[PDB]
Amino acid sequence: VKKLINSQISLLIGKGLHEFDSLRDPEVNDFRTKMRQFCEEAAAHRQQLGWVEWLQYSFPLQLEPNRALLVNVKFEGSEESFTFQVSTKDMPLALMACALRKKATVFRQQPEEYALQVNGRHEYLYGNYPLCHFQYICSCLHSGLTPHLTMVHSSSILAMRDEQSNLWSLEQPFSIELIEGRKVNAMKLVVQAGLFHGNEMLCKTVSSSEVNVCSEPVWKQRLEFDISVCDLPRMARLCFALYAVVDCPIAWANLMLFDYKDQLKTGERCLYMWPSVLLNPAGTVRGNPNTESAAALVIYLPEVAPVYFPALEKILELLREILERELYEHEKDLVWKMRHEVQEHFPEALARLLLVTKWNKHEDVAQMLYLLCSWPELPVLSALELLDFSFPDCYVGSFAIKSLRKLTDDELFQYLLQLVQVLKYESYLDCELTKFLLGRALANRKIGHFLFWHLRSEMHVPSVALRFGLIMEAYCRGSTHHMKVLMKQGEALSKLKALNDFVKVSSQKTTKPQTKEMMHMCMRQETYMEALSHLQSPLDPSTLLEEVCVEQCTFMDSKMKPLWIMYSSEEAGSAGNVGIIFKNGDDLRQDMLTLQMIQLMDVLWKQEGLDLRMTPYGCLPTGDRTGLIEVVLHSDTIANIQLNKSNMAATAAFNKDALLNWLKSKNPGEALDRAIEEFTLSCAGYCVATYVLGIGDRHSDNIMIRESGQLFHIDFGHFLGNFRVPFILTYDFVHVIQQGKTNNSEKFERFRGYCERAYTILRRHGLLFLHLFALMRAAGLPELSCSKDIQYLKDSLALGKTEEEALKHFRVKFNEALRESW
Ligand SMILES: COC1=C/C(=N\c2nc3ccccc3nc2NS(=O)(=O)c2ccc(F)cc2)CC(OC)=C1
Repeated sequence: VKKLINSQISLLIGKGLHEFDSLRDPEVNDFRTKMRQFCEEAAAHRQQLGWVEWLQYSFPLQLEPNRALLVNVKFEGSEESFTFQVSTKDMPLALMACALRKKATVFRQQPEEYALQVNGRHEYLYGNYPLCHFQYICSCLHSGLTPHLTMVHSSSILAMRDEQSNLWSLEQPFSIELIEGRKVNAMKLVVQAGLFHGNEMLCKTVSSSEVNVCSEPVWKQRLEFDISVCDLPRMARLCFALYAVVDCPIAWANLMLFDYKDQLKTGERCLYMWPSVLLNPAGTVRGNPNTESAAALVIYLPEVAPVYFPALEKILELLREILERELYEHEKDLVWKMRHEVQEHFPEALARLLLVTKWNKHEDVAQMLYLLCSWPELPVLSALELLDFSFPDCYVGSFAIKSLRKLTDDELFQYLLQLVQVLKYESYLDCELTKFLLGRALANRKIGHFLFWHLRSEMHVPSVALRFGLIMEAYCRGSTHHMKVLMKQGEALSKLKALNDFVKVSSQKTTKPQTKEMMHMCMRQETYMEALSHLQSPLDPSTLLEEVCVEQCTFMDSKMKPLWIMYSSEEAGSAGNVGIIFKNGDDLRQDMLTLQMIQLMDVLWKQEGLDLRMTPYGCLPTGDRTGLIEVVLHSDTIANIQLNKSNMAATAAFNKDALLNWLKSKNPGEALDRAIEEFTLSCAGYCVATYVLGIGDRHSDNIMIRESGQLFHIDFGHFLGNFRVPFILTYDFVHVIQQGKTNNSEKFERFRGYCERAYTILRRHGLLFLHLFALMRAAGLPELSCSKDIQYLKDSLALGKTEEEALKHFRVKFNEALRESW
């Protein structure tokens, strides 16, 4: 059985576990055994949770960031069901009491024994919360729908739980011998090498002497650094770049000077180099796995006597306000001098102090750490800053995780993407961030779900395959059942890929009707009906994808011919009618990021009582240029609606009227006002989000409207100004906001206020976006490469200005956009 599980893990994670063994690598081996044990413990803990606690693990609550309503309720084993009138303010427990009193009378005769499942979803309603605090009840009110719930007894939830079981001494200056190489180029070669702690150089960057492009080159050269060996900080990083000149970059390579056991390295190393875009401190500290093709530098770390980094026990032994809100050498001096007073009275300025400390002076680092040990825990916002690559010190990292542990699961979920990217910055395999993410992922199945996908979607990237592979393994060891659930997802994805490859070939040889029919026959094969049906959605583990409706599946006409897959579920009723789009050929990372930031905006807006009626739909890369999009049904593109076809409801005298005619036909009589309001609010949200994020190439083909009137965006190929984007007001949106009237400053100006509120709220959290994007610089998203991309956010949010000036500035941009409206 152990063999079976091992083989399933290899299939799931996209790397055979034998590849870990073949490395004959102590660190890998220690991570696997340590992490296996940690994960296994978490599962044992889990197998004995109370039933409500188990629910908490498996179906975490979906909550929003008097008035009456109708609800339908039924019990697990029977078809019979009752419709109740309840108040949005009622607890689930009250509703459950009605359900039982109804059962008792019909069936001729304890609420706390039950949870309420949402029909045909992995979603539950429990806790002391009024019904409308639950996302699902709230959603039902806006969409108009009746909530349909099922009474699930504790012995049934427990039956589910059961089925799911498993030193200071050395004053001589640091130096290395550069022996030889083996590589390809056109001219002379030079090796440049610098020592880094994060971004900062610990001293100047020394060079080789020009040697001809010959060989297989040979140097055998001491390179002596302008720094003492005793001063090398724990996280010292030695970086190499090899290039050509008579500037032509060839390759780069980095390593930590101390191994994972705190021991300084000696003697000879062979460094398999990574091909170039000279010095790359933020690049990984593990060699290029393609040893056959990779250029290889061989160096020699000289024996300085085994020597270890001193224990913390040995470390611990060894106008200020006016600036503190980039700083000159003297200003830096006042900060270091007043470090205790910073700890005592400004513990939130920890990062500014950490940047000013001299990381190339062992004494100063001792004192800095000493303060860090007694430092009070910081708010999450501050912790998110300390995870930036500027803070490579693992006591700082340890501190930041410590300050992060107080994240809620919802918060942790909100930032999961960024924390995963920060994994790429880590100097070693076993680290606090890994243990933290794995622990929280095993304590919450939703977190586990997305941690897995964020990792799985990057397995094709050699610089991260080993790390990400090992983490997924560890997870699997901690949840066997969930491993099987994920395989099912991976089997579905694998089928879609073959199906999509067919569609691409077929679409070049035949007419769309014929390709569609052939897609359908292919889908109707047993292997395909089996693989594509009865899974959890990778977009949302609480969405069940039951029976694929082949007849409604199809594909779109865009280059990659993405697949449109429809699903249905008897047990979920209408709500189990859901769509996913499969796309293979495009990078979805950028779209995922943009959608997460828009969803964050919506969370922040709603926290100040502003609901802009946003559509935060799923988008999830799953593999190499592969991922999924959640279909928002009952929507169409502006372009399609503006085709202004005859013989339809929406037929207008003037094209400017098409959009509003369409809304009218989907919203008869009195419902039109609300649709127009829905459209106005969402328009404001998306105009602000696109403006702040620098999303250009917005046009009628990538903007969609729902039948409710809500407006949303698809296909973000470009953000942060990369193809300074103006604020955008389109005439046809303006026409709709103005209820079809030429002049309507009452409606238009309400709209302006929506934008202004939405924008001013985001500025108050500007720092949160800045820290989040800072962390994403680790993703290697092509439009999120350097500082000038972050600057785009500094400028769009005008964080330098007071709220008076920023609102003045925003007002001009807005007015400028209105003038551009014809
Ligand atoms: C999110 O909900 C929907 C998405 C839909 N399509 C697409 N969503 C995307 C979201 C993010 C990134 C790319 C998306 N592409 C969608 N469709 S598409 O690939 O055919 C397309 C690509 C480029 C375009 F300008 C327009 C559509 C369609 C739809 O109903 C028709 C609902």
